[PDB]
Amino acid sequence: AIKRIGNHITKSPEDKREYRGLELANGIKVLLISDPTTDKSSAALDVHIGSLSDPPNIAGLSHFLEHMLFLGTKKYPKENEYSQFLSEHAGSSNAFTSGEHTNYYFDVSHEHLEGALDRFAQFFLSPLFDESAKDREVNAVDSEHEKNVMNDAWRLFQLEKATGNPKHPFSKFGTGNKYTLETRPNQEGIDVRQELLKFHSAYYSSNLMAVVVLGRESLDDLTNLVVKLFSEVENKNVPLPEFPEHPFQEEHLKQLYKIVPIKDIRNLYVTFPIPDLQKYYKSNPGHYLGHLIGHEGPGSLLSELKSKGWVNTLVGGQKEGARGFMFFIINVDLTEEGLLHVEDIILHMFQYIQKLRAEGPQEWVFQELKDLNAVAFRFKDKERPRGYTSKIAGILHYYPLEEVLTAEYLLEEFRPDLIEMVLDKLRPENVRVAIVSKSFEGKTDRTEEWYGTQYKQEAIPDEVIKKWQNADLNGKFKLPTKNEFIPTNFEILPLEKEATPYPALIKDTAMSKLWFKQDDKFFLPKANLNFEFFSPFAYVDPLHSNMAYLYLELLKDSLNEYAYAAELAGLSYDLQNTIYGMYLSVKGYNDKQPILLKKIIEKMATFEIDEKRFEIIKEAYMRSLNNFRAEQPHQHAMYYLRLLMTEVAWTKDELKEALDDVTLPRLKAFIPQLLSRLHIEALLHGNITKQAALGIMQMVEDTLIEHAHTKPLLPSQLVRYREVQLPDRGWFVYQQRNEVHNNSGIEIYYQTDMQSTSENMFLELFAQIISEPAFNTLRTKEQLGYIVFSGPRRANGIQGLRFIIQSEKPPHYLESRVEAFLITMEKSIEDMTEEAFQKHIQALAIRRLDKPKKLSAESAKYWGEIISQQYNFDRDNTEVAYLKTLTKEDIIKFYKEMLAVDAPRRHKVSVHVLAREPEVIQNMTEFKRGLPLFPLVKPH
Amino acid sequence: AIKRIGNHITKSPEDKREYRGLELANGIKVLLISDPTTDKSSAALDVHIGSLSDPPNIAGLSHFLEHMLFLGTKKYPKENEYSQFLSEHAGSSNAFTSGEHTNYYFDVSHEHLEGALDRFAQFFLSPLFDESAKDREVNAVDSEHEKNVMNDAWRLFQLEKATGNPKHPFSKFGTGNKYTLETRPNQEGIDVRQELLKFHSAYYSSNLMAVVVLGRESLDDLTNLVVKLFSEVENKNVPLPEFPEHPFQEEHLKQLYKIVPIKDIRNLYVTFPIPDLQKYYKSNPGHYLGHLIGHEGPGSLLSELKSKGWVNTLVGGQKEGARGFMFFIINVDLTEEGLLHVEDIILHMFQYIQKLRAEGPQEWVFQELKDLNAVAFRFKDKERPRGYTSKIAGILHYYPLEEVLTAEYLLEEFRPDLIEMVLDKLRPENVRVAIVSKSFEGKTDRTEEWYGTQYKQEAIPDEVIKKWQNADLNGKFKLPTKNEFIPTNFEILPLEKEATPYPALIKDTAMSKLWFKQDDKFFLPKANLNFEFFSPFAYVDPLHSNMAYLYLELLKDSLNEYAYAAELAGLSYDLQNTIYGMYLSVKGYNDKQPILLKKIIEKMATFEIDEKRFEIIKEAYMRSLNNFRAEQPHQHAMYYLRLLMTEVAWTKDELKEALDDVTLPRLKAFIPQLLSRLHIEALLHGNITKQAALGIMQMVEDTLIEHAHTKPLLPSQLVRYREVQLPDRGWFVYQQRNEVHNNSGIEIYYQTDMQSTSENMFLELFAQIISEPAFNTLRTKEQLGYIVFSGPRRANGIQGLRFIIQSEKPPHYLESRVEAFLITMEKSIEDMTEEAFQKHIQALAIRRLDKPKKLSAESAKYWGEIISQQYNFDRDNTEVAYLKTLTKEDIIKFYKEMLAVDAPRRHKVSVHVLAREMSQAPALPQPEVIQNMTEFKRGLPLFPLVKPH
Repeated sequence: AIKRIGNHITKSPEDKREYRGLELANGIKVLLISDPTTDKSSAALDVHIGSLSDPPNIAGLSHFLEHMLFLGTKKYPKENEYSQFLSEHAGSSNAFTSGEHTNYYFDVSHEHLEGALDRFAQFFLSPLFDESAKDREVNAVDSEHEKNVMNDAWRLFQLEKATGNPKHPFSKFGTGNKYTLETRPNQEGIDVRQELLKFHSAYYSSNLMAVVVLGRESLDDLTNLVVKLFSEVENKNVPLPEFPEHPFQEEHLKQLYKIVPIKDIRNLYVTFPIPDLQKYYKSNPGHYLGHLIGHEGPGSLLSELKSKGWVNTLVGGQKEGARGFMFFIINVDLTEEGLLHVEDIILHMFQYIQKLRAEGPQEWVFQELKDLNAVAFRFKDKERPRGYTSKIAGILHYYPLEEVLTAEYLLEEFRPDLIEMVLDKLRPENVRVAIVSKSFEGKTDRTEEWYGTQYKQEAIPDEVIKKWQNADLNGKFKLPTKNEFIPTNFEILPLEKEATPYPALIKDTAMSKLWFKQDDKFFLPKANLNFEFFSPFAYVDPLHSNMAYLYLELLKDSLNEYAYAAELAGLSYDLQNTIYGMYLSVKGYNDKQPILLKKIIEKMATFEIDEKRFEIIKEAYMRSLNNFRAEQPHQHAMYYLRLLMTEVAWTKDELKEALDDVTLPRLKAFIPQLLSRLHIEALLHGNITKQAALGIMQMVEDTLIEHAHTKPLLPSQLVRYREVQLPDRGWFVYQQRNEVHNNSGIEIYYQTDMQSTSENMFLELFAQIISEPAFNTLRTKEQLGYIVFSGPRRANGIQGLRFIIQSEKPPHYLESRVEAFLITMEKSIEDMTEEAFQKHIQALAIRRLDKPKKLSAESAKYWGEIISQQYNFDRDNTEVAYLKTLTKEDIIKFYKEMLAVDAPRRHKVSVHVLAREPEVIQNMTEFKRGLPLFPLVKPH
Repeated sequence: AIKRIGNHITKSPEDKREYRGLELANGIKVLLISDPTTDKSSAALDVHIGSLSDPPNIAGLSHFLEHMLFLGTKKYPKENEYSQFLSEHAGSSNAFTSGEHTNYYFDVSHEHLEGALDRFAQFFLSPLFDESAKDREVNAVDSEHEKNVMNDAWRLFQLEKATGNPKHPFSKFGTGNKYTLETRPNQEGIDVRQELLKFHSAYYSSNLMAVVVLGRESLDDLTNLVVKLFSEVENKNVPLPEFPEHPFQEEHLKQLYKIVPIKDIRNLYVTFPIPDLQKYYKSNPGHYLGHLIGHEGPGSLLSELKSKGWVNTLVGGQKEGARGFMFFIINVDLTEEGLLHVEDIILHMFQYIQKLRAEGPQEWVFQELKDLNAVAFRFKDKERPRGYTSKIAGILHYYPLEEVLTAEYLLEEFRPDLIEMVLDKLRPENVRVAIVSKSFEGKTDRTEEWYGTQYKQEAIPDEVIKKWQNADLNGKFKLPTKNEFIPTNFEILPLEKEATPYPALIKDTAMSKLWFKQDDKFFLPKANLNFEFFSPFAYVDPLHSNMAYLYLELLKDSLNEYAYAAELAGLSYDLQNTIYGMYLSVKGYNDKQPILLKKIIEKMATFEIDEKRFEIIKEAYMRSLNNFRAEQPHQHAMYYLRLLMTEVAWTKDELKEALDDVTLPRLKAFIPQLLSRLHIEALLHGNITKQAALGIMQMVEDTLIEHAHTKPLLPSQLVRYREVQLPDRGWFVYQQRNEVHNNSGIEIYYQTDMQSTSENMFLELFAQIISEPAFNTLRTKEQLGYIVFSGPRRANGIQGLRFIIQSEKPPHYLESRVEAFLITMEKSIEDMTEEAFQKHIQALAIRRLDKPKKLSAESAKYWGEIISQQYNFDRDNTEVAYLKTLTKEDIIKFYKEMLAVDAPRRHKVSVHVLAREMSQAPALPQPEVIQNMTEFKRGLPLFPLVKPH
């Protein structure tokens, strides 16, 4: 069925990838991506037969088929063979299934597309779905359900799927566990495999593909190479799975629901099933809804609710649904005092609806957000070869081949009818209410079938109905104003005399230190900024750390309602604290980061306090403190890891106790004492000059001395924390008991050495050569537990080696199998040939040598050196040049004194994180009391 | 001329030392001390021939003779044989010279009374005065005057000696330099030695001796031992040198002086030459005057002068002088407004004089302070066998044999006529004025002859004079009230079933820590108490550490006016800041330590700040911060020593700079935040029980939580500062230039080890064995300088070895000389016999083993364990048990790897202190200069701290 129809494609002229769409006569839509500049080529295939076309008795038949359609052909019937061919050419494929799609996508090393096409063609001629791949892949799907046990959003999602019409095919179960996929059909004698063959043969083989290939080959060779190759798909005219009715048919409308959550949250969830705008993608009022409903601005609803203290956060907007119907969701966070006023919150919601009803549609919002679509559509930076092709193949089904790239970022018409229409869909007739609160006890009986969440209707009384009906009024509400942060500075400045691949010290004082580099590679109008604010007062107490948290948090939170317009313009930022000081990040365009950032410095320099806001944030961090008894035991192990291996550390227990005495006058007194004398360090990167960067820095510290009279710090009180020396041979351990999880954790740590050129290679190559056999033996073969991790630990200028495994075991028993794996790797050193060595050092080589893809990525790497103050900018080529000087026999010399069991320089320490039910380590103070301390690193 | 007369002596009934006085017919006053339980016996001899009876041409002739009397006897014509015979058996003699006395004293190890005294008797028969002793001792006297150049109190002393009557023998020069000892006689052809023999023969043999022997034999055997041994002195009846005149004979009276000092001080010195009250020792009005003049009480003068902020400190009272005359001095500190209002200060002085004239004498004060000296004389602890005997032999000359122990601490009568009489003597007629300020520039022309300070007469105009006489009025002056800190608690508590030889941890909290022992040995109603207050916020920065200083300082000054009677009653204390926190000490009787200490805790818990008191203390310590550019280079070197050999250290520059921002609201806001949360560790020792100690401690910490809502500290914030590891083979050095001094300093340091039982005896034995050869060759023979010090360094639980030398040398040349001595000691390893091993470790052994001599003494040792948290109570016997286990080859192995130059364990570091403009050495390793001490220590490891015993 070799059919092709195409022409010139509107291709958003920043990309150079020339495009062409065509449709094959067996229901295969073909979009051609030609990138002769890509390192890795990619391809994607979306079948519009989704998981709504599954049989009602067997869950995840399309899910298990798109898992199983890879493995087993008449060419290659072996179990991992297709995947082993993707292990040859470095490609990491994945595929998925939705209600209206079942989608495939894959990449490849450089040009080996054909090889995967040869592995791919006999999927349509003869899919096999054999015994063993099936019986392990069902364990993979059951593990997928097992890891989605504790994700409550899928529980509530399925709760939306099941509390509609349970007869409607929307109400089916998407993934399917062990029990539904293979326990119930074969006890009913239904072969899952014959269903697979039926499903693929009738449904998949017929029609509804949407293929797209990111190839490097040409426009034409891959074209008449794959067009010709797909006539094995034969049209049978299977109809498109659509729904002519929504499952919400007034049984669950004008209804309340009360949900008991697994996580300690407070939420209210409102859903509106709404008619189709799939034909109305052109004007697309749902984008207008997402702009207007979730705006946080002058006279907005969230501004008043923060001013009323009822709402912490919200999200709302259009949720897509079936071909016929669509959804409209509202998901808000709840405070304490929202509980008596829940209905009043809903009243304010109807007030905002009436505010939109009062002023009707708006046109300058439509044209302005259209222009924002224009700007963001042009200034698309790059594209991932994975995921992008799966997305545009997702919309290749619904959109013409020239409209796939102008997907939603261009708007033709203005539809005040549709906007008023969905406002007519926002009425008390149309409301669904789902309340998320922990307090629901003994009262929510009706339990979910698959996962088990529990709810109750408690239909709305008439007082609230009539209050919903009559009260369509205005309160605070105003329409929001135009943003002011729109840039015009898009002009790339050519590189000057500062022609460096690494940021140079353009300014150093005793107050500041300023490193700078322009965008050599990426050539973007944006710029990224990193800031170190050093302070003595940071980790003096639990109290001061609490004051750092609360201060920075409520501080950033204050001008956040103003910041919504800043993030609305495309300018992101970060405020962070450290044990050493404060961290500031500024990312975005060149426009008003001086103006706005100066306004930020002036804001946090001279700042005021609300009384009850202070109490809520106080309680909130108190909540996070009480929360700290309940998290995942690997986080618990990393907490002890970074606890013991620093110089001083305040525990979360005494942090929890210390909030009994944190008063507002004490903080408010501390702040100018804090700000009186401190150090600032800054990294600047992007489309600017050096002298303008000097003027911005001069602005910033001028502002600082102007408001709070910042003085520099003494280079004897410019300190870092060291790391604990051990007596070179001991293996010490202790235990900690978990409360929540029945699994036990454990972590083993190695004091190797500073980051020298030798030790980086030693540790990286030894870790990577024990990385994949650990995956093969320990997790795959030994099946100890799902959370098994190994690897490095770079801290305080000292390398380290760490291992994270949680399971329910005796910990010394678990250590015994760890040591068994250590002996296995120990002999596997001696089992290394030259070839294993060479392929591994090539693996390490490509692991190390990889260009950045973002200014923030390389700024994060450089900043990661700056926080260690090392500046060894060409450690990459130095260490790689060193890497070729290593042998296998070298690492025995690394193994024997440092790593072996008889090793005299073995620096080994373990920590047990026991389930819910050497020498011991009783006192961490007495631990550090008679141990030496490491020296620090000479900075390059 | 052996004459003896004695009986029972009033012996202050706590002592058991049996006594006997007698006077020999050759003019020798004899006091017999019989203590058969004393470890060391001693003896002392004072001669009333002083340095005022010297010939007018040679200064310090009796001084040079009493240095030279030691060297040379007809039995032993060798130079040091007396002194070396006291170097054999641990007897440490010394002698001194005064205008009216020349005094000799020695001691002996146990039994050497006859030995040393037989070496001492020959001195009367045959002193030799040979060439070499003469020519080295004149350099010793001139170097003694040269090191006494810069002592400003002797400069002002000699300025008092010279600005009086220049005809009176008070105007002579007491010590005598090289110039007067051997430059003026030989250019006049006068033999110094024939003067010595003339002086010794004519003056000494006659009379005026006052001998005393602390012996351990009996009252009678030692008596007819020494009375047989001393008849060799034969009387010649030289009359008693007395002066019928005072030296201030209206030439320099009612006169001013403006003195330029060597140190940056501000002082005013007022002197009243007054007639003799030595005949009035029975009633002794002068002690009552010194009590009244310098009293700090309600309506007192000092209360107002502090209240005016003009006087930082003062001292006044009677100064003793010659036999004929005596002095009365007033020495006060000066502030900024004190500089303009000196005359008003004099007005305040005459106002207090008018208060004394207004109310006249007082009797209840006389009876009260007399009873205080009665009790204080009644209850005495113990004595040093050296120095005490020289003192009572000083007054054995002037008092009968039963009054030498009731010397001045018992008073018969009240003499208001004497009080009024000296009150008539204290008038503007009798005023001498000496102003000390270094701000006197271009105005003080008349330079001192010997020392070189410069002064000006600046005769007072008549307006101030007439203002001095007429203005004798009273303002807000009151007599001070009766004390309440007088104890009747004198009852020795019998020891209970809780019988410990070491203080036990009787109370432990996360708030407190309490150690306690009762007085086993001393049986005194007194008690001594030591306290550390640990705090995190003390050493965070220079700023708040300065604020802790100023706080504790102005705090202690506040309740000082109250504390004056307590310390006057016998209740002493200490407040002191540390890098960690505050240090508290409570010492005295058992009477009111809860009451007074409770009032102290309430005082420093709830304390307020005055603005101008703050300004004065702020400026004063501000002057102390740039004062540190001016001290001695060895002290400067020890500053760098404690700078570098701690974990963190703030320099004087950044400490000086940190007072630029100290406002009173920042300070007073910080202090209760500072004092919000802290820990206490405490040693209590003396006449008390355990439960009452628990109640006192409970009272204190309860009071603390009552005032400032104190909660205990976290055991993760119980920290110490560590000590820096070296790279185990390196030797680094750097230099610092002293601005003022032309001398160079140096200090060399060795990181040995922690205090293990082996290393203590290693370092003690090696330290003692290098003491005498370094003293023999480097300071004595090579004549490097006066600053030649060595010894241990126990810090941060780490032992250490240090050498402190400040001399005028190139520092690497001085290093070369040091290393030459190190090679000399290296050779002296193999030169040690077994006998020089055993006698030396026995010397160390008796050096180590000793009972304490004060309840405070052992408290300082125990507290020195407590600050190191060690508590190894029997570390001494443990170290002795190791001390018996050592060989010669042990110290070779200690030498080779740790001490030698070919050593893989070299922890050697030196520090140069340069001069103002700054015999065989091998190839030393290259050091590195230390530009940034933080970046120096950046690649240095750190020591562990000690697991506490």
